[PDB]
Amino acid sequence: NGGHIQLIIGPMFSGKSTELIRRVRRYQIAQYKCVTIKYSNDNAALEVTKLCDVLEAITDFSVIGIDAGQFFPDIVEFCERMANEGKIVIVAALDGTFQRRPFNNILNLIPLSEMVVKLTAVCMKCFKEASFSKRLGTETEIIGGNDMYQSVCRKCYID
Amino acid sequence: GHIQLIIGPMFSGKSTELIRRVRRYQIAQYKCVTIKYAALEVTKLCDVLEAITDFSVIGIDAGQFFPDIVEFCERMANEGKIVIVAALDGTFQRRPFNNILNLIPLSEMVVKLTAVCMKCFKEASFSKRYQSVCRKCYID
Amino acid sequence: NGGHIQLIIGPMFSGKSTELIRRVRRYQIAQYKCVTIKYSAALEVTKLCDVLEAITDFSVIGIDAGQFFPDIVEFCERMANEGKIVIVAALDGTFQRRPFNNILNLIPLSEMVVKLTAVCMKCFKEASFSKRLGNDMYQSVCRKCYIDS
Amino acid sequence: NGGHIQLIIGPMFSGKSTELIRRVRRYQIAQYKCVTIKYAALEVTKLCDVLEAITDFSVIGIDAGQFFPDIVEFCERMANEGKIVIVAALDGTFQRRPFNNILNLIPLSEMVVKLTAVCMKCFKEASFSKRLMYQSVCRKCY
Ligand SMILES: Cc1cn([C@H]2C[C@H](O)[C@@H](COP(=O)(O)OP(=O)(O)OP(=O)(O)O)O2)c(=O)[nH]c1=O
Ligand SMILES: [Zn+2]
Ligand SMILES: [Zn+2]
Ligand SMILES: [Zn+2]
Ligand SMILES: [Zn+2]
Repeated sequence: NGGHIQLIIGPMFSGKSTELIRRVRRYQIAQYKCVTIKYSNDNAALEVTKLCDVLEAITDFSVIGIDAGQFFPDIVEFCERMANEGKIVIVAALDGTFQRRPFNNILNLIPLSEMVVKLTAVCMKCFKEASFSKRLGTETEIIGGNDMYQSVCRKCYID
Repeated sequence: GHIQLIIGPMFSGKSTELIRRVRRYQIAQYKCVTIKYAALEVTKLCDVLEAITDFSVIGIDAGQFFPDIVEFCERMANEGKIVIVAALDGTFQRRPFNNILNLIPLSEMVVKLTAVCMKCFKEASFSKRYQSVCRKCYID
Repeated sequence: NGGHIQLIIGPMFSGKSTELIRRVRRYQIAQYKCVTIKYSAALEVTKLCDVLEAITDFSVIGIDAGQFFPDIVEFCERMANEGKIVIVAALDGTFQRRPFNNILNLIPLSEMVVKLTAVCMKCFKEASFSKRLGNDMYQSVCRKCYIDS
Repeated sequence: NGGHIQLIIGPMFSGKSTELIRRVRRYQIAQYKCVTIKYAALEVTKLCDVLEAITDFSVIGIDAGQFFPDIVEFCERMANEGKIVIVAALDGTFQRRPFNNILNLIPLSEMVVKLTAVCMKCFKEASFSKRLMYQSVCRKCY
């Protein structure tokens, strides 16, 4: 009785969500019962805030794709339960916040995942490989596109 | 410039990976353009030399259909342009193609993606006339 | 600053150390100043903050079994901020599949992260976890074989 | 008829051989009967002669496979006998010209990966090989 967990991290603008739908479409086109979840009020996928709300619903599905997984506090127990019930869990999440500090409870999922990959963005200042996200406003994050965030490399993140 | 090459059987996601790699540059204020058999529909790649002269990022989908794929991609990468190609590596008989192999010794990055077998639900790496299958299901 | 951090994780018997010396030999064969560190040819230390002064003249730093070094985090960042390339091969999870928090705190700071797989020693499929019973007391297993034992 | 083929290409000094023995060590440490071939390990020039010998092995690793003329027939025949075949070969010559049958093996391979070296001129990403000894270079330096 075994599933697995695929983990996709990376900075903003690196394409995590698109890679998520590629892996999901791989199974869905092979007649898998696929469902996708994303975090509501972000800016065919379900929009929820707590994963404990959909624990009962997706019992009949074999493929679970989750976008913006760092926002779900119960992401780890959820993925472990589904992976132990024979379901394939694919997660696209941020590894670090704007302060390059760990995001919520998303790292505790790596000792439980079968595959972990980090994608790269393009730096919007020195047009090199970006691996960090940097907010442009004055708050201390807040969700947004590129108007307030930019994907940068190591040298451009510190001034 | 350089050449990124993405191969794999049908239903493996080559086109989606193509647009991901292209969108990475496009979001960084690159002048990006895409070609299929911003968007272009052509039959011969030697015909589009004039159009994309002002572009730095070139994406090509279903590159095996272009007979001059090998000369075109190099004759674009040697002018500082980034070329990202999503193409099939093998025909229905898992036989070599006319002139898509000759592009790999010139590419800087080459990756082969996998599909899901539509018969035995395992890893798929071949195409059969359509269904994507593995080795056991291809020669059952 | 000018450097970066490459992170190689995976269970035991997945080949992390071999991949480490491959990535280093790529730079070393290009006349880079490389140095390698291991836990107590490569230096053998217990605290990484002792060799901060020593390896100042090196551009490539490879570390094996990074989970054992408590100061792994503040080390790699400092080295990466001095223009140095830092390559780490460490375990992601213990035998209880619990995090090596010192290692996990390095991922939001790393430029590259990859997880390698081993081969299951019970049902011979892909393995991503380590279990206790040297090799005669550890085994690389998959999810199904980790719980059913 | 239930095996597969893993393919490793790249220029010189990219680490293809080290990756080869890493992938083989993965299986060998899991009590697989592994054997390695170069131009327990055998050293031969034609692969079609050792078909009978390695019948009891499930994992076959080949290095510098471009030098074996019968690499394709061998890898297909061996993969169709439940054996895992891992090949590490050069993708391009010193003239950036295609290889004899290494490419004709890609439509038959289950996994294909290309590794990169470090440029020995501008210390950037290298993907090509050049002659003087030998050096791994990028596009601009070639
Ligand atoms: C950097 C950062 C972002 N956010 C927010 C902003 C983002 O919209 C959201 C998650 O962003 P993502 O959806 O991961 O970024 P993206 O979808 O635009 O990039 P891609 O699809 O290519 O992977 O989280 C925070 O809440 N805190 C932070 O520190
Ligand atoms: Zn930058
Ligand atoms: Zn099949
Ligand atoms: Zn097992
Ligand atoms: Zn160079």
